[PDB]
Amino acid sequence: PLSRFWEWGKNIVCVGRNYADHVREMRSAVLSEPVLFLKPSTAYAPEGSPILMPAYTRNLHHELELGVVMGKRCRAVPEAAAMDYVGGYALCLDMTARDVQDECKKKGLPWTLAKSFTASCPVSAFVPKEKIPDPHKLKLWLKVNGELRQEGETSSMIFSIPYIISYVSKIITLEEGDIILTGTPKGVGPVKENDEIEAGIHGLVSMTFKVEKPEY
Amino acid sequence: ASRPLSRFWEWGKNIVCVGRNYADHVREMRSAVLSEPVLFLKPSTAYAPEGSPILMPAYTRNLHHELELGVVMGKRCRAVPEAAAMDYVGGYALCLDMTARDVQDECKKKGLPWTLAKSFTASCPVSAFVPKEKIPDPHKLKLWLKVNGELRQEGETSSMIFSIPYIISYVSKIITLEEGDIILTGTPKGVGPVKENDEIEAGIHGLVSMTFKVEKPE
Ligand SMILES: O=C([O-])C(=O)[O-]
Ligand SMILES: O=C([O-])C(=O)[O-]
Ligand SMILES: [Cl-]
Ligand SMILES: [Mg+2]
Ligand SMILES: [Mg+2]
Ligand SMILES: [Mg+2]
Repeated sequence: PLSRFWEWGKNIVCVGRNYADHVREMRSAVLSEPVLFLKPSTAYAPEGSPILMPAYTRNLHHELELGVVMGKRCRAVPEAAAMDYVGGYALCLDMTARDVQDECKKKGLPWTLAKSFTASCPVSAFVPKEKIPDPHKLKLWLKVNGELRQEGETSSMIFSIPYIISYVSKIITLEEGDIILTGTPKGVGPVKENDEIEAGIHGLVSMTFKVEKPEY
Repeated sequence: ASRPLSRFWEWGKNIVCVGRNYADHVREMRSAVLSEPVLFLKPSTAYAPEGSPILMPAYTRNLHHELELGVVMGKRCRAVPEAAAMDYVGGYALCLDMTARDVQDECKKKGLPWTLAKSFTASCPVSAFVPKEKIPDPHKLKLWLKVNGELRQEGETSSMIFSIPYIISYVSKIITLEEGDIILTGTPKGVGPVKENDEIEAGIHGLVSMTFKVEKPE
């Protein structure tokens, strides 16, 4: 079932630079097409699993994002058909080792250690598509230890969800249960061991995660 | 329930790739080896088993072949020591890390992800599964690759800068590996372009071979 998509889904695709105010806080520039990177299936941390800090970062950031879960195999589809391939949604955190990412960008290296480590994708319960007639009218929020740190409106996305789906599908075929993370609004920032993150989509879902270090 | 490793590309979730693992490839790229292997990812839909085409992306004019040994995981592998790492291997496959090299040069220059260069649909042509029992030492293999009958790449897995047990241990500490995940262990020298309708043949001497046609989609 899609209600447990993180258990069997193979691929995670992430969009970068999709909120103008996040682009500004990063001091980057918006390109003509969305930036894409990948996370492995073992990046998923469903509720009840910890956010795990990698030992090689001293600057682990939260990033609040809407995930789009695919309901059917999606290969090179037009924008106008792209929503037909969506099964539903989930709220994700694109946990990011920001210090590692800065080095990767500077040296022209892959973004893997910065973005694609174990438990780098905390994920909410699945929200069926029927509950979200317009994914560009959602409000996202995130708290650390009870204090609000990120909020965003999906109406602020530079690239629309039907564009993202179509764009990704032409580069990488998407299977049933693959997710696309659609980028973070402004307000990214560090977390430390034992922080409690609470996050949600207003009116639809919330989730709580503890930041931990590996006990192995 | 469980599915056979003989068809790992059909159900396996993740592809992890090592960069800069053969000194003579590093030289031809004019790069440098770091203290640790470079890692990048491919999606499950990068897999092109025999009988499927290599698909050229529309956005490249310089699609390169890269000949690599793949290590297929047989058991869930989380943060394991080097000395235990081979216990987690199920077997092997020969892969091509198809690379849009023009796109990769731009990505490096702009500090962007290597995704469009490395991680597109059909970017991982893959041989038949070779069970671990047939390869007691994966660092004593000879790899070869032909384009239209002409030899273009050959390599010896003894030349790997980082060993397979090191790579598995290193990767497992960063990214937990599931049963049926593959690790591509890097290319020897001789990478080069292919064009539409080229025939690629490749093999591990004495163990496996495979043939792929280069096509454009639909
Ligand atoms: O680059 C990113 O990850 C983003 O914009 O969310
Ligand atoms: O960087 C690479 O792809 C390699 O060395 O195989
Ligand atoms: Cl990358
Ligand atoms: Mg995957
Ligand atoms: Mg992000
Ligand atoms: Mg390679």
